[PDB]
Amino acid sequence: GHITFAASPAIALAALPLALASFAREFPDVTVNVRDGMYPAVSPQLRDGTLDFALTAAHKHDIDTDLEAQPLYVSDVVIVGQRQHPMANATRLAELQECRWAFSSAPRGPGAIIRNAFARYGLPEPKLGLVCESFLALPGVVAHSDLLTTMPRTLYERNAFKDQLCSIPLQDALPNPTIYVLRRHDLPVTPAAAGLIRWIQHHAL
Repeated sequence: GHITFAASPAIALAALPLALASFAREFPDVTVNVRDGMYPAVSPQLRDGTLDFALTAAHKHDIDTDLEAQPLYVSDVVIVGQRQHPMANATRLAELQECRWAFSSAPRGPGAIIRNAFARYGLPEPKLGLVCESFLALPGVVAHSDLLTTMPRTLYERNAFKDQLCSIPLQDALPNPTIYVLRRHDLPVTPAAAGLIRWIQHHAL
C-alpha cells in the first residue's frame, strides 16, 4: 500500500500537488514517496524495483527494453533569459547564436535541447556559459546573468524569480520532448498507481 515514484520538474510544479490531493481522497490508505528523477538516471531504479514508475522526458527509440513508455504529453520548452536581456525580443534562433547558455538537464545530456535545436536549423553549436543540472537553481542563475537557457514552460511560470525573467518569443521550432510514464513492462499495475497516474494526467491538461 505504498507508491514510490519520480516526477519531472514540470509535473512536480503543477500536476503533482493537485493530483496528490485528488488521489489522497480516492485512496486515503496509500502512502506516497515522491522524488526527482530524469531518464536515463531513473533507469536502474526502475529496473530494480526501488521505483514503481518515473514520469519523465525520454525518447521513444532510446529506452531500455525492460521498460515500457506510456506517452503522456509533449512538454512546452521555452527559452528564458533575464527580463531585459538584449535578445528578449528575438524571434529566430539565428539571432541567438552569439549568446552564452546555461546548459540545462535533458535525457541526452545538459544543453541537448538547445544543441539539437541549433543543429536542426543549420547553426553552429550554442556557446557554453555554464552547466546547471539543477532545475531548482536554474531560474535564479539565469536571472542573475545574461545567460539564456531552456526550461519547461511550467518552470518558467512557477519559480521564485519569475518577475526577473522573460521568455523569448521564438517563431522557430524547438524540439519539444515527450514526457512518459516509464515502468518495467513486466510489472502489473495496481489500481492505486494507475489512479495516481490518471490524476497526474488529468491535472497536466
